[PDB]
Amino acid sequence: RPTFYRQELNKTIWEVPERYQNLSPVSVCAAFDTKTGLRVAVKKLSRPFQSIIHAKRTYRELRLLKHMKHENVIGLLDVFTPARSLEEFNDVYLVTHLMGADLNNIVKCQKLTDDHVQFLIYQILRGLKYIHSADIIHRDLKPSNLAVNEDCELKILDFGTRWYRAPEIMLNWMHYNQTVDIWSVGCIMAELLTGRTLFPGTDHIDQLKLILRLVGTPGAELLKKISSESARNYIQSLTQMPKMNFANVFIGANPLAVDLLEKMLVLDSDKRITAAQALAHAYFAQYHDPDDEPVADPYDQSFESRDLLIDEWKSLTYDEVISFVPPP
Ligand SMILES: O=C(NCCO)c1ccc2c(c1)C(=O)c1ccc(Nc3cc(NC(=O)c4cccs4)c(F)cc3F)cc1CC2
Ligand SMILES: CCCCCCCCO[C@@H]1O[C@H](CO)[C@@H](O)[C@H](O)[C@H]1O
Ligand SMILES: CCCCCCCCO[C@@H]1O[C@H](CO)[C@@H](O)[C@H](O)[C@H]1O
Repeated sequence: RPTFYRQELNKTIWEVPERYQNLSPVSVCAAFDTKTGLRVAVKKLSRPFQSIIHAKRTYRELRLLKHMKHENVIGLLDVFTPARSLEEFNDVYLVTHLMGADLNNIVKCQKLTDDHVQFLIYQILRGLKYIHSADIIHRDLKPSNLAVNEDCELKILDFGTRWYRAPEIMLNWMHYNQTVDIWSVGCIMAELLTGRTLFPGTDHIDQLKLILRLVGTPGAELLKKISSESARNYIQSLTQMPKMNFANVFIGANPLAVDLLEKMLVLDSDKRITAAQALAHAYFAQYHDPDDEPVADPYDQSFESRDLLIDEWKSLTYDEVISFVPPP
């Protein structure tokens, strides 16, 4: 059992093992793991077991992180608690690789080279194939959720502000496809290529307005998957927007880029390219290796439909902390 030491950070006492030094806020903190020589990120959970909803989300997060073992997905390096028993088990800390920046801090409103864009988006997609294969969707993919290196190695965070969001999430559709994350990728890719936000809506309705201007009004196939006739009649009522030509916004882009984007930013989520399909697109020829794009082991999400007592969630979480084996 390690020896801990306490300290004030983010307006609260953090008790962590000796090995982790130089905690600096980023609630998350950067640190240096002196035992393994890694810069790491330490997340202290916000009141993990005050309520049943808190306790389940604590458990969800730990279950997800213990499962993910992929180079482009944030994985778990340690999980600890200063408590010596379940009885006094009240705090949870999760440790991961510290990447250093996010895709915002990187791009910095500048335009990236096409090669650089390929490598970044390929990594995103490679990571999404993995997580999608475990039947997990991100739901909120965006630049500040993509942690990146000085070397540009990328890892996705917080899987399972409204600029990268699929139009159906925004409209409370409720039966999401994994291609909601593909919409977000399209938004990210286009921003990397031009230096600007593709859809910088001022609010909810302006966002949907800017989308429709680019992608045009919903088609006939799409309309017949919409139940509400009032929703339908409002739509067919609007000015009839043709889909825009993807060249005009992306002038001088690799035409393979424009092709992939056309396949990603399709209103109809059923008609969007999937992560695995996108990896095999020609835009990625220089990075694509079909035998190094792995899928996940199947992930038991049977706890999601359970309604249990707070002490049950808290105990399940305690068990997973106690069974944790650091990776190699
Ligand atoms: O080094 C940095 N700042 C120093 C000041 O310049 C820095 C700046 C930005 C970023 C990181 C590091 C960085 O590497 C980083 C690392 C982890 C992180 N979030 C984070 C997220 C999670 N959990 C999750 O992502 C998931 C929960 C559920 C499924 S995934 C976690 F368990 C621990 C974490 F630390 C956010 C970030 C944010 C991006
Ligand atoms: C003005 C914006 C119109 C948005 C139309 C988005 C259509 C989203 O696509 C819909 O996604 C649903 C699940 O999310 C699927 O069940 C539907 O089959 C699919 O058509
Ligand atoms: C800017 C106004 C756009 C409104 C479009 C709303 C239509 C989405 O309505 C969605 O239709 C689905 C399939 O019929 C239903 O299952 C969902 O409950 C509903 O959210």
